[PDB]
Amino acid sequence: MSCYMGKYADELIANAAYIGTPGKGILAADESTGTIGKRFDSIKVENVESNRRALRELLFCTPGALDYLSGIILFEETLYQKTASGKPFVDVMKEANVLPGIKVDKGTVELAGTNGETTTQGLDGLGARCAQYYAAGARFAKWRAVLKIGANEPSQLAINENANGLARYAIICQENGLVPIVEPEILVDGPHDINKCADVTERVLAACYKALNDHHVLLEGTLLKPNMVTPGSDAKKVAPEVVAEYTVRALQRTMPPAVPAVVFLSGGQSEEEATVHLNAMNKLQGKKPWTLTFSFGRALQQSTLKAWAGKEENVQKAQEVFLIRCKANSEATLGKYTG
Amino acid sequence: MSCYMGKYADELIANAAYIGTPGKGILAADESTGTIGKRFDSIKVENVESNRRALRELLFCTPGALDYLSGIILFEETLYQKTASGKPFVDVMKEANVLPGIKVDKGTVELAGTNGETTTQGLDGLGARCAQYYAAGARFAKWRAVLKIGANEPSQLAINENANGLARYAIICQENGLVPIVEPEILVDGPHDINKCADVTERVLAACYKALNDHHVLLEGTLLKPNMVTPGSDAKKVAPEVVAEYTVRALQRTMPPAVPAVVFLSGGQSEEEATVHLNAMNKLQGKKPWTLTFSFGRALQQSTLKAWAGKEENVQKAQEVFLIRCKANSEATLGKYTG
Amino acid sequence: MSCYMGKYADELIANAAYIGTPGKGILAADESTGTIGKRFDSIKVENVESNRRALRELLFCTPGALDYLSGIILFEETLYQKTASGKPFVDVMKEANVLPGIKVDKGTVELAGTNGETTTQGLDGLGARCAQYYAAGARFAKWRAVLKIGANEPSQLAINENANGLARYAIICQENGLVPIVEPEILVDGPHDINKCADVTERVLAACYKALNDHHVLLEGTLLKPNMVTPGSDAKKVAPEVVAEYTVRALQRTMPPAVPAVVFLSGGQSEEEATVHLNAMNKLQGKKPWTLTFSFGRALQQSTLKAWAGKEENVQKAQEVFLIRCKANSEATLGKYTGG
Amino acid sequence: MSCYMGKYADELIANAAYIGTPGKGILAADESTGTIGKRFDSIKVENVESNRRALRELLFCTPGALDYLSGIILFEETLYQKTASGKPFVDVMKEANVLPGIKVDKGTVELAGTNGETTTQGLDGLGARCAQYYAAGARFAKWRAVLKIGANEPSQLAINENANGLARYAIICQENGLVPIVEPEILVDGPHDINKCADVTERVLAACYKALNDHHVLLEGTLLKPNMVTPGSDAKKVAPEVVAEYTVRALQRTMPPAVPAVVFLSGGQSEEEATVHLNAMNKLQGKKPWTLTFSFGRALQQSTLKAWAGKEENVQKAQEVFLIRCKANSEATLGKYTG
Repeated sequence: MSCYMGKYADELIANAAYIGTPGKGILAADESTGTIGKRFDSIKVENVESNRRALRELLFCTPGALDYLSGIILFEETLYQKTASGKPFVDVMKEANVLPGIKVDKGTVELAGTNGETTTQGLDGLGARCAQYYAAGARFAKWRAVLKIGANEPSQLAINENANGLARYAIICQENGLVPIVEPEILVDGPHDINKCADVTERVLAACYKALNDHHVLLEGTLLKPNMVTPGSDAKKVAPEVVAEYTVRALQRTMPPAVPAVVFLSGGQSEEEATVHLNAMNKLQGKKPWTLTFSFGRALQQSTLKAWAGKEENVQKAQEVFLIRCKANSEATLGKYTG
Repeated sequence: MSCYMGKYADELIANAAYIGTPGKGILAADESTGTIGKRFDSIKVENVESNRRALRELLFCTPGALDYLSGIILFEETLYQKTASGKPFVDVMKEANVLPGIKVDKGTVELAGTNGETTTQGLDGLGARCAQYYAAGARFAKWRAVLKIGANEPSQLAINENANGLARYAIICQENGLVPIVEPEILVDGPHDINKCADVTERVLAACYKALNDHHVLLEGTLLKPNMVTPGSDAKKVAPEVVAEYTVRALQRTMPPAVPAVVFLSGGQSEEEATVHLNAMNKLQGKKPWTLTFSFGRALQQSTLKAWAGKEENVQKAQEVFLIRCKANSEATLGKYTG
Repeated sequence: MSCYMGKYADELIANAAYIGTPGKGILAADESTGTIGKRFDSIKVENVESNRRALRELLFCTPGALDYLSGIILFEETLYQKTASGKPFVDVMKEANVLPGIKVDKGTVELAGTNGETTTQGLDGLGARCAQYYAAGARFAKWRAVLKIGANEPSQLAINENANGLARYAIICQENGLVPIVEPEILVDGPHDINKCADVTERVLAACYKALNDHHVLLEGTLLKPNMVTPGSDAKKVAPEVVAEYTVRALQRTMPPAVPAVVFLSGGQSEEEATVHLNAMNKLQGKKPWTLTFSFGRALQQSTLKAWAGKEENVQKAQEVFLIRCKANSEATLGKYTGG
Repeated sequence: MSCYMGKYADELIANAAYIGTPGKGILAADESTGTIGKRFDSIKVENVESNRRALRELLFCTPGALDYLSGIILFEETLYQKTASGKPFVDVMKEANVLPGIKVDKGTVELAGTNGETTTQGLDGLGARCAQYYAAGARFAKWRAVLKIGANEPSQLAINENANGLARYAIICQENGLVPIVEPEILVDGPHDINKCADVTERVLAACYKALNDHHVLLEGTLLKPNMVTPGSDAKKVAPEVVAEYTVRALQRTMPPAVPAVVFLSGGQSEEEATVHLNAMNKLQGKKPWTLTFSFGRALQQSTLKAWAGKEENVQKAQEVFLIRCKANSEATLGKYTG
């Protein structure tokens, strides 16, 4: 009943540690075919593989953006793709000491007997898939569990299924050489206030680290990708300083210091809100024995996508916009962002 | 948080009870292609679809055998197969008021960090597969969890994973019209005695019904397929009467009376050992608020297969052999078998 | 990781089963000083030990009443008390093949951080106290856990604390020779309907039998004292047959057949309501691998206490009233009560 | 389902932090009559109230020793006792900014069905007692759960009973104004090696902090009193540096940074071994977001009792002996002890 000490142990610890290099974060480019569909429909562009490969090439080969990124999450298609000039995307990455990552979950399905709660699909054959993704150069993975806040939600059943789902996924990843990003996402939907989301977050995160210990996960080779602690979509916002204090407090109360880094998700926050919130947290005095950095998708890309508008002429101005967003957030991980 | 109250509730209840009509039990003819290949390799028979179809038609079309059977468990291939004369196998059964059943699990994989313990795969896409199997005429399902007895085994982790795996499976079945057979098999391997197996069985069965309650399963539309309580592989055997008492007691201590029937598994027991034990239990004096019947594979087929030897000439004698085992076990469900 | 196989195993099984003898039930006469002080003030009777002893002798010595009782639950004071002529109360019972029982919990206290939910106190020194009551002639015990039905109640914390409290209590009884009555009472307070109390009852019973298994309790030497499944205090009542079918269904889905008997609590039901409900349950078609009998307190004694009014002259007709209620409930356990 | 938000919250937080002031630790002088009778039996001293009151005044009134102490754990008798000159012991402490603490558990009893495992008594009336101790000047509490390491131990039953006992005790303390010290002691008894104690310690600590979250405890107003991670009593010892690394690793993997301090128990370790280990841990490279300090009984007192031998003439040389142990351990918490 020891935690994972298998052949990948040292590498899992090293690579997890690297993801938490201060000043670096994670680019989430692991959108589905469906999700990038609406990302392309806002820029009035058709969802063809050529246009997806183009956007990925556009991001990954922005001059200098890979100074600010420790890892990039890929959809499986992209893991095997190349630049226009025939260079594998993973080779571009390995040369800039960026780690490639892969989404391995299979989305959500409703839990029988609940009021719209979800469990997450994917454990079937997960070990075989993970060994194949490592052979292709991936070094960390991502799995997304979803929980909702309501009258009786999250239910006890919801919390156990997602916590033990995540722990089961994490230990299979580690056995096949991938650092598992543990993502317990609590949706902002609803009229609750920041205190109710503080409690739900704390209960859920405590449920997850118990499960990880129950399943013998080596915490020093893991990462955590949590929501920030915020009021509901339908409640009045609060100052960014308040969000920071509630969020770092939930983390202090639940997350073992052995876990090297938190890589926040932004939800539906504006590009600036996310960067501001992340800065305010690294400015707080208090115990923070883990890196507080980003894993942004929409929150890094949306302005770049608009400047590009699917045109080749616009590559130059979109890449500068993306390079600025990478510097802003890298400064936010250091407490040095100023608006 | 009530238990399943959906559209299939009444049919699940009637079909579950019907499986327990006295004098009838279940034929497990649900070996996979891999599995049936090593049965065929023992009688030097080719493992091609035409031989698999012939074996199953020989069984299902034994004159009179379906008087003694309430259900038959099929592999997905066989569910869609026909008699030589063009009759779908499900039509053969439905005409003899036999319920067709379908195996829905995808085998076992080792649990990371344990000493050779297993979890069972299959939940990914299970609901769709079940809805498809219902339309093809199946009315109950089977999922097999495996637990072993050792120094520190079954572990607490193994017990929760297999018990919540069964409950997660059971409720998905009920939403799609299949009566779930809950099968927690404790392997006989080892030098332990009958009391160590009595303890482990009681612990495991208690874990499973607690899980089923947590997941809101409708117990009146379910069934149980437990091991009998027996000494280990490597220990001296005990009289069939002792096996009977320990087994009925374990059930008395754990299984709610709302569950209509038990369909015992035979493990590696001889054809006769299985029948004797099943008879000894139905003769035992004591509270038995559930039918004690069979769900046998090897213990109905092994001699029929050896007699057939894959030839069309041997069909008639092999069918006589098969009908003998179906009558004997039907008597054992009534306490009227006499050797 | 065997269930209880200690020296008292055979006796616990014999005595647990005996409680479920058909036609017999349990008189709950285990009111505290405080509690009996609050029915004594309703009949204008001073609450001093000699009046408590007089009431208990009136009950226990009703001619013929112990034909209908397999056990009687006592408060600790009464365990050591005697009839006026000097015969110990336990000896009165032992002569009538009645088993004396003892309340062993120390009441409820609020659960920190919940919304008015409770746990039950009593585990400290329980083993010694039970060993002492056994030598004093007790053969079964009683411990009461309480749960409420509200917006978010019963909570997961409440369910876990009361279920494991009951289980830890149960195994201590068995080690010291007492048959444990497991009583998880779900209060009727509130506007919920009968379906909401079916769900909570099924959830709570499943929790208790899992906890009981975790703690290695010998189920054949235990008993269950559950609420009947009913609509809420503030909701419309339904026909007694409905209460019966819902209640017997909840049990079917959760209570193992090894437990020999159910000894229902009446809560705030009228004396008649309790007997009607208990009769309707034993008439039902269905699987019932356990005795469905009573453990009634207020529901056996309310009219007897009024008839007495604390007077020596009224003892005769008070004992006649109590024998009628013992007869009615004894019929109800057989499906043969016919009104009145 | 918020954690403790009552009137005592700010005070509980301030004092728990105070317990971890650098350079200070806790003197455990909470021996019972029975226990101190076994210390006195060795130095041939009569076990009567005036000799107990004398030993405690000898400790609490050593010139300079309260510079090295943030708190002192008392037996109930001593909470109400006075100096020879009539000054309450609580007043002596309050004047030197030392916090009085009180033991609130009622010892252990065996758990039925285990092989000599224990649960801990004390919850009955705990709230009333804790409120009386507060008005008497106590500000933190102590409860000792015990776990042993064997073939099948610690058991799942043992771990749940002791983890929930501590959490149940923890929240009652906070409601009545006492900082709860959570003490899950894993006994050193046996031939196990240091890795088996690392595994058992990690499992146990994980259960307690989940139990603590279940019961809504305010972690920032608690303390932890864990065993150090060591081989078993009956096994060959390892270097003090090794004990340090295994011990700090066990905590990093389980203890949330919201808890302000660790107050180590010494077990049966010699006075010098305890000080060496504690110094070695504060020298270690690594994340330590919590004070690593002491809560020592025998390991501060044993040589002082021997010098005293229960005589009034010997007070001066014994107090010198006690002051040396208080400075070594005070230096050990700061990495400065040098022999």
